[PDB]
Amino acid sequence: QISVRGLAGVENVTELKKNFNRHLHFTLVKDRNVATPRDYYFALAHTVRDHLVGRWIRTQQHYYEKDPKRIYYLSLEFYMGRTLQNTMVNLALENACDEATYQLGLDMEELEEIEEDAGLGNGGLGRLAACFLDSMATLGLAAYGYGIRYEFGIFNQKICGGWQMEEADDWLRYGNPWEKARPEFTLPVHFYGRVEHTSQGAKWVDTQVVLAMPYDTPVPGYRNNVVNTMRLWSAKAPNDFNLGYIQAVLDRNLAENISRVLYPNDNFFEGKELRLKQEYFVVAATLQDIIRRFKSSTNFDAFPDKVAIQLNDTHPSLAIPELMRVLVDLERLDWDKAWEVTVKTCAYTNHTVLPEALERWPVHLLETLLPRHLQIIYEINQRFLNRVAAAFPGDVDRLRRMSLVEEGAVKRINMAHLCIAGSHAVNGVARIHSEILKKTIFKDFYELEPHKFQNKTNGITPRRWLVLCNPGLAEIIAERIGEEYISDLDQLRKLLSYVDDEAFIRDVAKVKQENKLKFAAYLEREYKVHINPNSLFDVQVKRIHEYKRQLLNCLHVITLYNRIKKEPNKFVVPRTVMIGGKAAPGYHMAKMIIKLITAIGDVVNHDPVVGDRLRVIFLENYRVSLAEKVIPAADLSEQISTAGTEASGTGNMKFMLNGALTIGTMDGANVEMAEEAGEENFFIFGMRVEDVDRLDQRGYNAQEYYDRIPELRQIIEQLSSGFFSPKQPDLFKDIVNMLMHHDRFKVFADYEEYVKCQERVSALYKNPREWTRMVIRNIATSGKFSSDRTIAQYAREIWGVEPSRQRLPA
Amino acid sequence: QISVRGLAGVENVTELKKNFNRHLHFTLVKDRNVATPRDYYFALAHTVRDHLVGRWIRTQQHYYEKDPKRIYYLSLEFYMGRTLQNTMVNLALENACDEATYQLGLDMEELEEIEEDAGLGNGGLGRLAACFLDSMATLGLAAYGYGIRYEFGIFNQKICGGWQMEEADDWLRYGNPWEKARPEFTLPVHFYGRVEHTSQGAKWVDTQVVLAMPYDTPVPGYRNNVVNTMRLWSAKAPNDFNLGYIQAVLDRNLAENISRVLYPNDNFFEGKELRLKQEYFVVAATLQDIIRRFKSSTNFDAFPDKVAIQLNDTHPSLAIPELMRVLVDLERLDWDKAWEVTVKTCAYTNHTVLPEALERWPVHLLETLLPRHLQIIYEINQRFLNRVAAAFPGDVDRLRRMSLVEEGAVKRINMAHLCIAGSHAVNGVARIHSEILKKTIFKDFYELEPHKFQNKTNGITPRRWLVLCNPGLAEIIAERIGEEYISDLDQLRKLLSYVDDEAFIRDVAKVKQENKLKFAAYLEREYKVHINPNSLFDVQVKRIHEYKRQLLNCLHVITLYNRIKKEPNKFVVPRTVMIGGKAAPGYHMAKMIIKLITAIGDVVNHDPVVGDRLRVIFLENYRVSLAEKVIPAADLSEQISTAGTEASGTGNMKFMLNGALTIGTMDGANVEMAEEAGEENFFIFGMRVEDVDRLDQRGYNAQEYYDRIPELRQIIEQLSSGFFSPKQPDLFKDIVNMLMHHDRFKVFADYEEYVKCQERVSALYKNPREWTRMVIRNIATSGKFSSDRTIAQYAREIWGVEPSRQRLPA
Ligand SMILES: O=c1[nH]cnc2c1ncn2[C@@H]1O[C@@H](COP(=O)(O)O)[C@@H](O)[C@H]1O
Ligand SMILES: O=c1[nH]cnc2c1ncn2[C@@H]1O[C@@H](COP(=O)(O)O)[C@@H](O)[C@H]1O
Ligand SMILES: N[C@@H]1[C@@H](O)[C@H](O)[C@@H](CO)O[C@H]1c1nnc(-c2ccccc2)[nH]1
Ligand SMILES: N[C@@H]1[C@@H](O)[C@H](O)[C@@H](CO)O[C@H]1c1nnc(-c2ccccc2)[nH]1
Ligand SMILES: *Cc1c(COP(=O)(O)O)cnc(C)c1O
Ligand SMILES: *Cc1c(COP(=O)(O)O)cnc(C)c1O
Repeated sequence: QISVRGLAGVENVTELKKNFNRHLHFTLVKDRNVATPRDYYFALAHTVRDHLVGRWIRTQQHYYEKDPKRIYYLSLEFYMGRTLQNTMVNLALENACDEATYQLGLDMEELEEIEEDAGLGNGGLGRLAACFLDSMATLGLAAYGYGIRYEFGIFNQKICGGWQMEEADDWLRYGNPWEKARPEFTLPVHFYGRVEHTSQGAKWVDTQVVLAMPYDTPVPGYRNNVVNTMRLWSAKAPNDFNLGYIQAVLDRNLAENISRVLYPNDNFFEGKELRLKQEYFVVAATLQDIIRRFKSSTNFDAFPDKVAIQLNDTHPSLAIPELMRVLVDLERLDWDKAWEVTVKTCAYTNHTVLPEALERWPVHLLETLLPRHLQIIYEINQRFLNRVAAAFPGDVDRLRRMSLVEEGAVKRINMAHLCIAGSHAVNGVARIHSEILKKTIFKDFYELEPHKFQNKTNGITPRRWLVLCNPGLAEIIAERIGEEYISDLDQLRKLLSYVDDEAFIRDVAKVKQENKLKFAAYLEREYKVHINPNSLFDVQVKRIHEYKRQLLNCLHVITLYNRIKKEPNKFVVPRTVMIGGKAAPGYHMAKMIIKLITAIGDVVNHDPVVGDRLRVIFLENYRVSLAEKVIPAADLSEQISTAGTEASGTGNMKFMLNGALTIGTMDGANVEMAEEAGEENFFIFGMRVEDVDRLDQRGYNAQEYYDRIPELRQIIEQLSSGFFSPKQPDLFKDIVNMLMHHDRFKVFADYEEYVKCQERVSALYKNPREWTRMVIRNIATSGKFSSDRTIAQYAREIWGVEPSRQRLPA
Repeated sequence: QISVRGLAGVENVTELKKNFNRHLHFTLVKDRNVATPRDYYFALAHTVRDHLVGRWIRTQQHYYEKDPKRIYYLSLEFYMGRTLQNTMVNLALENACDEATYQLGLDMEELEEIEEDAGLGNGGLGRLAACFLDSMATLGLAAYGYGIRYEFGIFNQKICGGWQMEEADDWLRYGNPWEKARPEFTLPVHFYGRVEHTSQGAKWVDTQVVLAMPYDTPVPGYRNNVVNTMRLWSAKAPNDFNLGYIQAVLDRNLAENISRVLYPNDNFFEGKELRLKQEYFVVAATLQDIIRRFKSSTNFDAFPDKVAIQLNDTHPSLAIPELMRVLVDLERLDWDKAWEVTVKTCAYTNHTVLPEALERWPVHLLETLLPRHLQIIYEINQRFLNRVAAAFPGDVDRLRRMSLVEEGAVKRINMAHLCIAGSHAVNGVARIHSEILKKTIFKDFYELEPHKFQNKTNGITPRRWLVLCNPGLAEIIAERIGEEYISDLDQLRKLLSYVDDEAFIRDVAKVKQENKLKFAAYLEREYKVHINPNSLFDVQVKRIHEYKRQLLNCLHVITLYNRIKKEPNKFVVPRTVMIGGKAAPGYHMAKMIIKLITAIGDVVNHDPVVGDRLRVIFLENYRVSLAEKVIPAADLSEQISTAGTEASGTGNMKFMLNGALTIGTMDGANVEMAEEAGEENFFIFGMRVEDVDRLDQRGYNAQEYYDRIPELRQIIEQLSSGFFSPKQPDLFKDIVNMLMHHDRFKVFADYEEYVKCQERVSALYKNPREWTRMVIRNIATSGKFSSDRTIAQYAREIWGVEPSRQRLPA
């Protein structure tokens, strides 16, 4: 149908149809008369997978021969989403497969919907890893994603009576055709035990063994025939484990629990033993694999020339003392050599400054679980503090602040301090965030080792987040400027010379309207709710957090409602306000916010006087595949975190790419986005970082805002008095109390400026031509936020490898 | 190479080679330069499996169209062994695959050895089910095996210091290419709850739901293009199960434990809740499946015309009250109609008279777990006892004896009594056993309903147990009489006219010697032990049990040793005495017997004076694939159970088929075997059933035998004094004490006759021509013990279906 989806040659279509039927018969053991759409999806998935494996074998082969430097991306999360369409896009098979399935009387688009998301992530951090893998493959880097194959990913969210209920994401129920189990590369991982010191050095003994079995998933690059590997480890008990009999067999589950379930906390630290086991598990198995692959190139001087290990936050920070343990205890290098190798090999990306997200493991946990690693951590700390003392003699407070070990009732290890000490590069994820690291939480570390600290602003892959999710927009862009932009997104700047072209303005707006029609229809089919598609689509989708200020959005929504009730017969630009996202299961306040959102919806959506002028919709089970549907449909993107709290954000970039205007604070990557588009093409409001600091210095008094703003007072009175919860008048007392007395994120401080800025948005939406011209200016300057740019910067400035756009042979 | 292995056409070989490489590349994602033998096995297994699926789809299709009566074989055990070679044999692919693998530079025989046994059984009962499935498919019956897909089968046995250690049989580690998961046919199974009685009848409510997910394995018939299904259920938790969060997800294991592990007790009852859950699980899921398939033919009069359910012992006895529950509570038939249907549908095979093996479930278990089934069982009991009272008025003892509910401190349900009451046919498994059922344990039931009671003597499949495991013997037989005997084993009688043919005598003996060379070599390679292959191979392989009297064998072995030490320079026919088998993990006495066997070995095998005249070898990890190796190698088969205790035996039949002579008691199917071969061609010794009874009446005094037999006294003194355990002088005090004071199986009563009979065996072995002529007379009359004969009898006399040897189209 459309250009960017590739050729549909007669032979290629013929061969796909043939292989579809071969898989249906032989692989699935089905005849055509009993096959369900699920069977057809699987038959298609197996036929597409066949086109990967030649390239996969050939790529891994090539890396063995050429022996390039190898990048290992360690993360506890990889939020991959669906693989089928992305694989088709990257192999130029999408039109051929659509044609092939069409001739068999099947609609590929409905088969795509049957695929389960691989939800092995919480949100931004996990998705960044997935986007990074795609960019690494697209840029020809010999890169490996290493993580955990969780049996259960991020929970599926049901709304019941307006409350979040969680249910297990049993994503492997029907099988995963994309993965290949590799039981032959199973590795032992050790826990507990104790340390003996011999004359031959320290020796970790009497350990519990858990086996790590790898599963490999292909990661195809964009049209370059490169297929990299994501290797995910699964926990398996050894066969002599616990070996009355029956119970011993049943107790194998205790070991296999390690890989059972993703911890569902976004931007929050829960210090549980099972979590620490997960972190060591992925680190230990991965490093053995790294070292084994390295020894097929006993001299570790060249280790950092052949190996880069990137730590995705502190979650795999134990790679540092683990690498030391292997090099010192097993390989018998001296400490200083091993440390040189370790630092030159490792690099740390920080993703948050919120103190409740920082990993600080109690020493008693580490002492019990990983006694040798704790010894090595103490030794690292001592030698590090000796360098600090020598650089800053007499500054004993600095020594206390910089220590890897923090004192208190509970002694803890600060894993961020470990990462900084044991890495040659430390980077934040947007310019303002990287600056905040140097000025606040890591100021001491910056003063000692200024050279370590870098910025690598985040990005998103334009394959998934444009070509895949918004083909109509990709096509009209490709009509004017060609297809090269898909792997060189800076080329979107050429769209600035179409900002006054009437045809392009019309096409940009037509695609947006088509996406909105399609999403409005999707809402009606799957969740029985009617949406006016002529309304402005005001969307805030992201995990539910106090710092992300879905509550601020809620306050605007109730303001628009109160204004309509005040002057019912005045014109107002209609809006569909959509808010979606998961709350962590134990985050009480986040769960209350969801309940408030749906409670507002219950009042607003059923008021006859409102009509279709204002709808509030809670989008259930926000996940990667729902982001692919709703982001192309959005007009207004809500990026309204308190300044200084959102490290980067990446949802923000997805919306910019897909023709939505942004209302947001000068936080995270919003600052760079506005800078790229021009501030005049962005709805910027609220406190800057500097204003938040000033307000902290004198003290944040929310009562002041409540006293001075009648419109705000009315809302707080409505919440308190039971206007939004008639049967439970005091249901939201915790929310009010927090907003008045304990609001860390200063919701009221930004209320007035937010509502005024929202008025300017509405004014511009009344003039479609100028709205769409502003949209074009956004889309055209979104090139910087390609993860290809991000990865090229990692490669050149941290890993020391040159990226490449050149094709492997097919 | 050999005829019975089929044709190796040029095109057929070419196509297998092509598909081997296709699977290696696409399915396994391996190049030739990194493939291990395991990869090659898997590539072959996938290529052979491809030849099944057309026939599989076509067979299930055919049964949908023709709608024959369907046989459901319910068992908790299916001891399948390896599938690869059996599949090749039954599809006539063995020579083509051997040629195809040869041309790729691979030895098929070493690839076969990589396949794991499917060890979802303990011994005889589980193997009978596997043999039955093969025969059902070979005879064109529309038959389904229904069981549990245990993650862990019968434990792997290691010997450590002469003691059995158990380790988990992780048979699915590397994947099972033979199975097809069918998550789409997942069914709910209910547990716990309580019963409400409404006006609309009884209602089972507040239940815990466990999901049953089926996995299908093909069961190919012998060269008839019929492929039946074995459907095995796996336990899965529902996604709202337990739904703080993490723990709820981790607790999904509590439900999935149901299918985790096979209970490893042979011929013994352990009344554990997990076992009862397994029994209900397989019954509940299976019956829903039966009923669903039936409703695609609301009138249940025709149910028994379309459905036969065979109960493999009492293990799936809950099928009876479950079928009632569905028909009465859900389908709303009246009780008497439902009962008619149930009885006409169900049939029960008894497999043991040992009282410790009989399932007697405590009422408190059933009351908690299956409260509705207990109500139905009481109702069944009441109406049954009303029939007994009316037939035998005033016989109140009979009422007490026949009750399904037995009184005592603990009230129990006698599940055998339930099966008899709720089945139209009850059969034993060998003629003497079926007679014992009518004269002793079920005498009362026989008097009430004589028509129910039948015999169906066991059999073994000659595909696995001759063609597959002993190709050389199959070939020389096929040279003289053709190949038709493989599916019509009675044709082996034609071999009686070659009993005086010098060429055939020589070939029969040559094959035996070749099998012995091959097995002696196997022993040396895999377990570093040297065996004289000119010696007589005296083998006892079967589960370790007191009733099977491995101890009697031990006493003979020590007798031969003591005789050699007494007269060292006298000639003795050399023997390799091989004993193998697993002890149930909690069966202390069985574990001691293993230790005695290895202890005897330690003394005997290291005595210079003995030389290679006597070796005692404990065969480790006796399983189906080891039976395939050792049984063809055997000269003497030891079937030495106390008369009346071995229901049938099936090892006995395997040895008869493969050219071994039998030394045994008149027990189980030995009686019919001797009757077929002639008593003169069988080494029969010991008490008959009648003699055991007489000895019980007056009382078994073991001291009498110890006092009268000096040779026996010496052995008991050697055991007691520490001759066989020098470092632990009293190690075997429990064995001695049992033999002298508490021997239920009368080992000493048969000692004298056993040793004399063993002398006659040795005498005959000195004359090879006459040994081999006796062997021919055994092989030639082993036809009755084909499971094809057994299944044809089930089909005609119980199920009411006609078997067929005719081919489906290819
Ligand atoms: O000894 C060898 N000969 C040829 N290729 C090899 C050898 N060892 C590794 N390779 C290649 O590199 C491997 C990639 O997987 P890795 O061992 O995880 O790096 C294989 O898939 C081969 O393509
Ligand atoms: O509606 C139908 N049309 C055609 N074939 C059917 C239909 N329902 C069942 N079958 C056949 O019978 C089935 C055998 O599996 P079953 O449903 O477990 O008996 C399928 O594999 C089909 O071959
Ligand atoms: N909030 C930031 C986002 O601003 C950022 O865009 C994303 C990727 O850098 O990382 C997110 C992130 N930071 N910490 C986590 C985190 C911490 C602990 C567990 C799970 C996720 N995620
Ligand atoms: N001992 C008999 C054998 O004599 C018989 O050959 C076999 C098949 O009928 O069944 C065996 C058997 N009987 N009961 C069991 C059993 C009972 C409980 C659990 C597992 C197996 N197995
Ligand atoms: C991109 C993405 C996120 C991150 O969004 P932010 O607005 O940066 O928090 C979270 N969840 C999903 C499913 C995503 O695709
Ligand atoms: C046939 C068989 C049995 C049953 O043997 P008996 O001598 O009848 O107890 C037990 N185990 C295996 C592995 C078998 O193949």
